[PDB]
Amino acid sequence: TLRAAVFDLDGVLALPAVFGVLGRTEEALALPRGLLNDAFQKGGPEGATTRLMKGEITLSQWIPLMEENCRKCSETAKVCLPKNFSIKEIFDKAISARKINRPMLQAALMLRKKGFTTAILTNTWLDDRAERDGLAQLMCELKMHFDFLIESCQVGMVKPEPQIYKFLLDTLKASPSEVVFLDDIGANLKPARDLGMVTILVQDTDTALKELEKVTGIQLLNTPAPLPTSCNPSDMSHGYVTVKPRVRLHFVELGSGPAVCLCHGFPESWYSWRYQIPALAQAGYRVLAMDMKGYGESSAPPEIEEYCMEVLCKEMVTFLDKLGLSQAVFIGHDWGGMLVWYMALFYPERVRAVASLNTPFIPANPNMSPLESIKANPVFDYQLYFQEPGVAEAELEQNLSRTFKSLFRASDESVLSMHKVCEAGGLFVNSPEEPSLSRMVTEEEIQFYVQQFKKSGFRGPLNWYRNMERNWKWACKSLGRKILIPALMVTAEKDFVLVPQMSQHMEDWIPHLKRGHIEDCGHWTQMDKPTEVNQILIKWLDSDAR
Amino acid sequence: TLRAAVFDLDGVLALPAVFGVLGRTEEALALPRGLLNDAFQKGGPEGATTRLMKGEITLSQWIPLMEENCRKCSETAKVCLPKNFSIKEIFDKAISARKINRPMLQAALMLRKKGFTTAILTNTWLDDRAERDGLAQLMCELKMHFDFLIESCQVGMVKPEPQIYKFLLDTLKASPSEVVFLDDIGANLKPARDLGMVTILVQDTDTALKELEKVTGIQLLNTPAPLPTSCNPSDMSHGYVTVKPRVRLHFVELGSGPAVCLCHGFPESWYSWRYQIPALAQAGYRVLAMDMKGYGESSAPPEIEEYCMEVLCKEMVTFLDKLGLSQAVFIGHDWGGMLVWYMALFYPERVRAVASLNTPFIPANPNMSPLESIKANPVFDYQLYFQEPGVAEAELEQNLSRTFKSLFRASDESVLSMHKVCEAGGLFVNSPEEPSLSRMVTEEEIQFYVQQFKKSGFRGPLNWYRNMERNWKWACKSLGRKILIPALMVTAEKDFVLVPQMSQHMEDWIPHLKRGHIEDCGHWTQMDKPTEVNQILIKWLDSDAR
Ligand SMILES: O=C([O-])c1cc(C2CCCCC2)ccc1O
Ligand SMILES: O=C([O-])c1cc(C2CCCCC2)ccc1O
Repeated sequence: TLRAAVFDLDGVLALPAVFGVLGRTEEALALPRGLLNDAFQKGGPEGATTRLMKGEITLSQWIPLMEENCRKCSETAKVCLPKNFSIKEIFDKAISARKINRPMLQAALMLRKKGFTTAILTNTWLDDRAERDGLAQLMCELKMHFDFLIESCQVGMVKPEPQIYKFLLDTLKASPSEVVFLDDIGANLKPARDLGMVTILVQDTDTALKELEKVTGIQLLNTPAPLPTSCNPSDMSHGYVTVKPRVRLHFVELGSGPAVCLCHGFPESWYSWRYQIPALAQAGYRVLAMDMKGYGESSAPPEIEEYCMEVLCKEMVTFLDKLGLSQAVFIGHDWGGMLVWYMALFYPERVRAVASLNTPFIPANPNMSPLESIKANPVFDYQLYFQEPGVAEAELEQNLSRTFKSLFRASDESVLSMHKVCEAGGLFVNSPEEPSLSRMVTEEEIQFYVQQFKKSGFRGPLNWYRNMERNWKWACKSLGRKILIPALMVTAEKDFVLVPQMSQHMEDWIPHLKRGHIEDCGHWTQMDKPTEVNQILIKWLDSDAR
Repeated sequence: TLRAAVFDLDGVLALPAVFGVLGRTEEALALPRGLLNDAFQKGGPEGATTRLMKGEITLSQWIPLMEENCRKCSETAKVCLPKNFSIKEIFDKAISARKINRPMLQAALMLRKKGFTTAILTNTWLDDRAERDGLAQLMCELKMHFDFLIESCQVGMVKPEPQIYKFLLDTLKASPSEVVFLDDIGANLKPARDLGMVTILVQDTDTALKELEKVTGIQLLNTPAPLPTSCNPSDMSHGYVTVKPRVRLHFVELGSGPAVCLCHGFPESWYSWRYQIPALAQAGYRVLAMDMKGYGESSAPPEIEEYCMEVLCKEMVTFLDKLGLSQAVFIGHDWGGMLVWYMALFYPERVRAVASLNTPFIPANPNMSPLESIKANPVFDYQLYFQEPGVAEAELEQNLSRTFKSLFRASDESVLSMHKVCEAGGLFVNSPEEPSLSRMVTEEEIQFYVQQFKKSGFRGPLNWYRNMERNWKWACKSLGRKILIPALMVTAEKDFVLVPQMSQHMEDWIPHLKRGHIEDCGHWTQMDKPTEVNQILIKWLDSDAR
C-alpha cells in the first residue's frame, strides 16, 4: 500500500514553471531555440547552476555566471544578445509571476487528510535578491501543509543524483513502493522510478491528478469545495499581556502588517476565529485572536462590575498601550461585536476600522430601562435567565461536552428552544443528554472548548450579560455622537436572536457603513460559513483598512 | 566561414518524429505520461535501444525486449497494459506514417547548391521487419541529395557519444566551426555545441530554417518554386541491347515496376528526359530513357532506309524481346512521339499505354503524296531543307555548341526564323555565331549534347525525316484501324511547328484519348516546364497504367 506522496515545486506545486520562462524569453527576444536553457545547464554537475542548487553560492552570485554562459552560447550559435539583456529582471519576473497550482495543493491536502505523509522535494537556490520576500512568502504558504520540505540547497544534494532519493526515503521513513513521486522533469523521475517508487510526469495538472487518484484509490478530482485552513492551538504563537494587577489577557498571533484584533462572543474562544486567522494573515494582516476576559487563558475575576463595557474597553485600550499599538482593526462577533461598536464610539483614535458579525449597533434609550427592553422581545428570554447569579453556570458547567455539542449546531440541526427559557427552567431542558455531533464541528474541536472552560467556568462569560444597567448609563453619554470611522456590519440570515432586520436603522448612526450578508447562516457565523466570512472580511479590509 | 550542414533524420528531415508516436500512444491508450518513452530508453547506454542504435541486434530482435521493458514500467507505475498491445503495430504505423519534411529537404538542397557539404547523421536501426521496404524507399530518396549518410547502426556508435561527432567531422573533412548541426533532440546538440559547431534545435521547421538562413547568410525561406531533380549521366545505370548485327541501342535505367520507355525527338538525347527519369522512378516506375537510333551511344547506320518507321518500330519490338519485356508504356516527344503512335497502331500487344508530347497522331492521306503535304504548311519548310543529304548536316555539324545554344531556347528567347528556311539557306543564317545561354539550360547541359553529337553526327538524326514516302506507304495499311489502348496527348501552347490545333481531330482515331496541355510552353516541353510534365505524366500513369 501507498502511504507517501512527494511533490516537486516548480511545475507541480507552483505555476508557471521557471524552466518555461527560459523558453519564453528565447521566443520574445527571437534568440535561437533552447539557447537560454542550454546556457542554464552548461557544465552539468560541474556548472554554476549545480553549485547554486547544491547551495555553494547564492543566486546573486550565480546571476553573472549564467550571464557569462549566455554570452558563451550566443557566440557558439553565431548570434547576438540584445542591448538591455538582464538575467536578474528575467528571474525577478518569473518568480513574481509564479503562483501556487491550487488543484495540486488541494490534492496534497486531501492525501494528507487520508493519513498520507506529504513532502516537497525541490532543486532550489539560496535567494538573496533584494526582492527575495516574494519567493519566501510563497514557500511559507506551501510548506505549512506538508510534513516535510526538502530544499536541495540546504541538504547539499540535487535531483537526479541517487543520494537525495535515499535521503527523502529516509526522511519519509517509508520504503520505495510506499511512495508516489510527482515531477515535471522526466529525468528527475527516472531515479525515483529505478528505486521502485510510483512516478507521475506532470505535464497538465488534470491528467497528473487523474494518475494520482487511480494509483491512490482516493478521490482528488471533482471534489466538493474545501474548508479554509484552520489552526492547531499547539502550532500558534501564544501571547499574554497584563492590563491591571488582577487581570491578564491572552491572544494568538499570525501574520505581518496592519493589526487585526478578533473578538469572540459567548460561550466562545480565540478558537472561534480558527478558519479566519490563517486566511487573514495570508491577506497581509497581523491577526490577534483574543481570549476575551473570562475565557480560556485570560483572567476571569468573579465580580460582575469587571465585565461592564467601560471596564472591558479600557482594558482593550490598555492592551494596545502595553503592546505598543496606536491602532487596531477591531472585528467582533456576538458580545465582542458589542465591545467593538463601543470601541469605535469611545476610542475612535485607537480603532483603525470596525467590523461586526451578527451584532448590530443600537443606541441606548434614555427613556427606557434596559431590563424592560429585554422583556419586550421574546427571543431575548435567554438573557433574562442569565441574570440570576449561579443559575445558568450550574446548567452550563454541568457537562461541558453536552453544553458545546448542544450549542455549536447549524440552523437546521438546532436542538434548542428559546421561547420562555426562564419558564422551562433552562437552555438544555428539552435537549438530549447525549446530543449528536454537528456537521460544523469535530469531536476534537468540541473537546478543545471543554478543556478551555474547565479553568474558569461560565461566571465571567455570563457576567458580560449582567451589566445591562451599567452599559446603558455609559452608552447614554455617547447619544449625540456618530460612528464616522470605516465600518462593516455582517448579518446572518438564520440567526434567530441577532436577526438581520435588527441592523436595518444603523445608517442613522454610521452613514458610510459597508454591509455584508450570509445566507443559510446561523449564529456561529465563523464556522457555519467560514469561506464567505473570509471573502467578505478580506474584501472590506483591502478596500477600507489597507 | 560555414561550409557544412548536418541533418538529423527523425524530426528534422522526416516528419512526424518517432519519439512523438510514443507520447501519442500513451494518450490514445490512456497509459501514464512518458511510460512508453521511459521504457524505450531504459538502461541508457546499457539498454536494448542502444544495442539496436549501435547495431548489435535487429529491430525484430529488439521488439520483445521493449515489450518486456513496457511490461516492467507499467508494473512500477502500478498500471495495466491493454489486451491487443503490439509494439510491432505501433512502429509499423509510425514508420509508414513518417514522410519527408519537404521544406527541410529543399533547405539542404539549396545549401548544397551553394557549394555546402551536406550529410544525414541519424541514430537508426537495422530494419528486418516484413514491411522494411517502406523505410528503405524513404532512405534512398533522401540519401541521394546529400554528400554523406551516417547511420549509427552501421558505424557502431550513437548520438550523444562524443566519438560519432569526431567521426562525422572526419567524414566531412571540415573543422567544428565550419559545421551547422540540426537536431530535434536537445541533448544530441550539446556534444556538437561543446565541440564548437553551430547548433539548431528543431522544434518547428519555419523557425529552424530562419536560424539556418540567418547563420548561413543564404536564402532558404520564401524561395521560388524549385526545379525537379535531374540526372548526372555518370550516376546512371547504362544499358546496351543489340537489335540486329549492325545495330545496338543504348538506354538509362532508374526505378522498379511497370516499364516506361521514353523516346526523344530531334536533335535530342536520353538526357532530354533528365527532369522526368528521377520523378517517374519515384512514382513507382521502371524508367528506360532511350538514346534512339542515330543518337549518343546507339548505333548510327548511314542508310536512309534504316530510319523508316517500320524498321525503327521492329527494333523497338526486338529491344523488348531481348530485354524480356512483353510490354512497355511508350512516352514519346517530337519524332519519338511519332514512333510511339505507330508503336500503338502496329504493335498494341507490346504497348501497355501510349503518351505523346507535342506530336499528334494524324493519319496518312492515300490520295496525297507526303511531299505535297509538307509544302502545304509554311511552318514545315525546315523539313524540306532537311531533305537533301549532307545539306543540314554541314550546317548542324559545323559548331555543335552554337547549334544546341541556338536550338534549346524558350518561346520568347527564340533566335530562329522558320519561314522559308530553304530560301534563306539554313536554320541559323540569321542566328548569332555566339548565342546567349538560355534560361532553360546550363553551359554543362549544352556541353553534354556536344560530346554526344561528336560520335555520329546529324546524318542518322536527319534520316528520320528522309523517309516520308516510306512512312506513308506503311501507314496506309493501318487506315481502317483505331487506337483502342490507353492514350495521352500533351499539347504545348507556344510550339510553333507542333501546334495544339494540329491534334484537334485525333478523337476520330483514338476515342478514349486523355489530354494534357501546358501554357507558355515551347517545343522543348521536358526542360521548359518539367514540373508540369511530371504532374501530368504521373497522374495519367497512376490512373491509366497502374
Ligand atoms: O442555534 C442558533 O443558531 C442560535 C444560538 C444562540 C445561542 C448563542 C448565545 C447563547 C445561547 C443562545 C443564539 C441564537 C441562535 O440563532
Ligand atoms: O524554337 C522553338 O520553340 C521551336 C523549335 C523547333 C525546332 C525543333 C525541330 C528542329 C528544328 C526546329 C520547332 C518548333 C519550335 O517551336
